[PDB]
Amino acid sequence: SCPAIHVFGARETTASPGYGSSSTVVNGVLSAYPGSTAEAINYPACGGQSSCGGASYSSSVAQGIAAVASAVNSFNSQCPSTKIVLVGYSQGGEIMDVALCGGGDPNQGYTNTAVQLSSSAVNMVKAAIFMGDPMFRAGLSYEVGTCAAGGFDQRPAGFSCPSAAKIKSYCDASDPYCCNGSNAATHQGYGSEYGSQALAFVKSKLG
Repeated sequence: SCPAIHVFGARETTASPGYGSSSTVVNGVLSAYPGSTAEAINYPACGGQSSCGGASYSSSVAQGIAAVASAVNSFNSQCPSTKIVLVGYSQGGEIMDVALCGGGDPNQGYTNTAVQLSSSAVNMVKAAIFMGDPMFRAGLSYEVGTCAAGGFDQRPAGFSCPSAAKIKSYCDASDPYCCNGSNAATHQGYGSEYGSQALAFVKSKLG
C-alpha cells in the first residue's frame, strides 16, 4: 500500500549509507506520525575520499541531484496522494535544494537550471528541511539562522525558489560551509539546535 506520509533523507559527506545527520528530524516525523515511512537517498555523499567511492564533490552532487529526482518522482507516480517531506543535511541539503528549487549548481558544473522534480511531485512535497546547506545565502525568505553571509556554493543575489513557502533552511554565522565562519563544530549541531523548530514547521504543513 501507500502511506499517508513518506519522508526522504539525504546524508552528509562521508557519512555511512542511510540518513546520516538528517536522522534527527527524519525520526521526529516518523514518531510524530505512526504509519508514516521513510527512505534514504542513495548517492555518493562523497568529496573524493576513497571510503565513499572516491567521487569528487562535484560528481557526488551531480549524481545526488539525479538520485533525489528519480526517487521522489518515481515514488510520487506510485503514490500520488501521499504527502512528501524532504530532509537534507549539508551536501544532502544542497542536492535537494537544486532538485526542488532549480537554478543549477554552477560551481559544481551542474548546468541544467530546471527544477528536477515533476510538477506532480512538487505539489505533494509539503515541507523541505535543509541544514548546513552550502548553497545558503542570507536574505532568502525560507532561511533561518544567524548567518548573514553565505556558503561556498551560495545562491546568487535575487534568487527565488518557486517552492519557497515549503522550505526551512538553517545556517549560523560561525559555520565554515553554509556561511563564512570558521567553527566546524557549528556545522555538526543543527540537529539539536533546530530540530524542534524544524518539526514544528513540518507539523504545520502536514496537519
